[PDB]
Amino acid sequence: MPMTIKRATWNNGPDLAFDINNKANAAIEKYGREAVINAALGTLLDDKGKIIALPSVYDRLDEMDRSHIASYAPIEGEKDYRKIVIDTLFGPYKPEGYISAIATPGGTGAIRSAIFSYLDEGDPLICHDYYWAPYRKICEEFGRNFKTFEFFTDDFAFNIDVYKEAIDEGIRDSDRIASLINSPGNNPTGYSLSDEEWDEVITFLKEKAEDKDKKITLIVDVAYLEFAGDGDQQRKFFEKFSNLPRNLFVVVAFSMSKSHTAYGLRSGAAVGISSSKEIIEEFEASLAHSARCNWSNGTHAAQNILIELERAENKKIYEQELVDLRNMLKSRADVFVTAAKENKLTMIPYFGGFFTFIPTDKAFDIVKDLEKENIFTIPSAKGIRVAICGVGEEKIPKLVQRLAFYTNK
Amino acid sequence: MPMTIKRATWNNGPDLAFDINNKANAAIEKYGREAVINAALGTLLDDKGKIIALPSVYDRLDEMDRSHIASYAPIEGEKDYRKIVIDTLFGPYKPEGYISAIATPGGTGAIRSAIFSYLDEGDPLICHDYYWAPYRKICEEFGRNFKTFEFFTDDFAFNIDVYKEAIDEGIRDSDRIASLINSPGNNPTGYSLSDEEWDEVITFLKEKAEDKDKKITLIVDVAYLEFAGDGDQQRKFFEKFSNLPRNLFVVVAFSMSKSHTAYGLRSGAAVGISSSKEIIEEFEASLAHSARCNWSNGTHAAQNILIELERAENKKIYEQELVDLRNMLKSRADVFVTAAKENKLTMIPYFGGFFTFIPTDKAFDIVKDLEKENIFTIPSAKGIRVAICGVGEEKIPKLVQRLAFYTNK
Ligand SMILES: Cc1ncc(COP(=O)(O)O)c(C=O)c1O
Ligand SMILES: Cc1ncc(COP(=O)(O)O)c(C=O)c1O
Repeated sequence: MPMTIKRATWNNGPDLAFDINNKANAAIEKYGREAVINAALGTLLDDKGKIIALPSVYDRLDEMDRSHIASYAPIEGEKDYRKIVIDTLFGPYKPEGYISAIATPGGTGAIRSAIFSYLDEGDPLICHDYYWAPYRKICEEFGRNFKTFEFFTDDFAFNIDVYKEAIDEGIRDSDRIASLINSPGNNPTGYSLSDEEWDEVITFLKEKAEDKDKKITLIVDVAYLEFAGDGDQQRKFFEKFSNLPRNLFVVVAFSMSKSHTAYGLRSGAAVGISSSKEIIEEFEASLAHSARCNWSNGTHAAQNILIELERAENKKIYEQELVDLRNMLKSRADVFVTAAKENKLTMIPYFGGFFTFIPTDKAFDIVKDLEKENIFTIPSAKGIRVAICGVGEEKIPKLVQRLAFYTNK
Repeated sequence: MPMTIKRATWNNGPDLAFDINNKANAAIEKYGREAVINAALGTLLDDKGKIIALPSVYDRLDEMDRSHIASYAPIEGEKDYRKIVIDTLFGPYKPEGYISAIATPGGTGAIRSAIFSYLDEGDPLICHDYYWAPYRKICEEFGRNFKTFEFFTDDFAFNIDVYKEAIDEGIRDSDRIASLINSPGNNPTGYSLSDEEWDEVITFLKEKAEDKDKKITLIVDVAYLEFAGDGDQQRKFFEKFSNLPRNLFVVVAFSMSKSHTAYGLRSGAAVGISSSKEIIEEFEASLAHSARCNWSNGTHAAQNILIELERAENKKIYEQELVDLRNMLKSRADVFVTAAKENKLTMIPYFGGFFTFIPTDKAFDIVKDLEKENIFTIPSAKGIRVAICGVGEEKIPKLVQRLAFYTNK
């Protein structure tokens, strides 16, 4: 006779990714660093396995007034933090409309809030075939309806055809639906929708919004934004959210976790776009309440970091440290993609993000075999996720070789 | 037609504390520090009106390795953080049975989680007449039923009689209920239930728990624990939670916000107490699923701060600093109570907390006059809340005299 309510009763299951990383660390503890290829979890590590913490982020925290760490942030976050999020996130491609950013605990807080506020119980969140688990978990936490569509065509492009069928089905069922896209730099695939795949996406939603009884919410998860190109090309798609119908709402989920190596500081934002002023003020009012009821207010130090980072002398230093980081990951991926070509290993085309993905049918058998050799990766029904963000350049050719051996027999 | 759902739409007006607080700052701007008595918000300020950030707390953050700040915290919180929460919170008074702690974004995190997991939709949260507003807000967010009972008797002791009839009413309309008690150091009143008053409560809920069709959850908000006695006497009541029937669960909402002057770091915990091992594991599973969906994980630096504060050499310094902070606060309450007596001002007996409370029915009218004299406090239907944590000893007499005059004329 459970004490918890049904919606809050969870029949466990082991934390798989938690288990794998435990094994990886144990292996490092037994065999030593260079013997292990630790590619489980999604955190940027230097070639020596140490977690990267950008000096141009943490030098600010060291320098910061005690009071800017101690005091409460406002419910919605610092007035300047809100403004800098919008400036930073969209760069030179801010969409035309009413835009507001409210602070959240990382990107997670933003995603949760969208799903809570813009979907009712029966209503569906339509998501891609390969996805970050918490999306489903959030739906299930709040009794919203998680629903997947096949991500890729046979050629590994956006399966826009099947995307349409799944949206059509959503609108056939509910007068309110939501569509979640995790791009650019999709976890787990590494895929990014092309600027022209985004065109096809937003043109179709505008079509479906014609029926003004329908309300549609697009949730874009951009956590990996700064890791999907030179910082400009991957922001270009934002312009396509300009002047959308009133019943087509966009919520971007911003996070400092990845872009600022500030995972443990839990600082992101939900950013809403609307061609209506009352819709956005309603966005603000709804999430202000949720913030007050769930976390109260964000990590103040982190918001102030982002503010101090927008200062000219600091902005410059951060820009280079980012470019350097951005590059380290990219050439790691370029070794990977080049090796995969040599070793005839089929992989979802890499466009950005912390991971490369190998589609397979024996995903759990293959990790089993690899773990015997001290190579650690994450399996799933779809295939193997490889945390390229954790493995230095030299260990990658071995990784791809042993990966292809087990995947192709 | 709103974009947000019925539950997420908030036709809600002005933020009252916010506004009062802006007014105070604008006044300080116009007339200057000494001319103004800013007794609005619950933050420990020194005699100069500036926030208090305990060196023993923030030195640890200063000396901490970046990796401990930057990296993700485990869902539940660091293994040692969870343990050290339980030890620190209960002191020598740890109740018997199974106990688990789960990191939350401040105390707010712990409270909402309890309300989500242990009340369903029709279900009542029975809370005292004078309450911190977000309790009601959370119920409304999640569709739980907020329900009040008259806190005090005419002599200003816990209204055990009315409390009983309120709980009786819950257990008559629903198979599942919850009691919320913010003690010791109740915001707004400053009241603490005595040990025998707690006895009267647990003994009564034990009687209700005899009906094994009914499930009851006691939520205790102990944010101001360290500011409600000499450290020891105020914790004694925790022993009353030992060996409670399977169907009487207890969630204690712990916070570093006040005790560690760490509000903007957002770090608390939800600590559960049960005689059943599976009730606890069920609790662990539920709050971990909630954490994953709502905030992903806690502010890692803050958890490590608590761990590092546990080192004997790092502990001595912190206690001696907490004693002063606690003693600076109490002697402010002494000056208040001494003045209130001599100015003939009826006030709810103060036992601990950040606020002293003047009961009155003209509270909104009184604070109009008071603001004209640069005296800022928070009005409610019940009276005036004086944030004694904000104002310095030497100003209290004036604040009390002028408070008495408008309350008594
Ligand atoms: C797609 C995606 N969104 C969000 C997050 C996490 O965001 P945050 O740490 O800011 O809560 C991650 C997890 O690493 C992710 O892969
Ligand atoms: C009764 C009570 N509980 C909880 C809190 C806040 O806890 P936290 O800031 O850690 O979320 C406060 C608000 O200041 C409070 O007065």
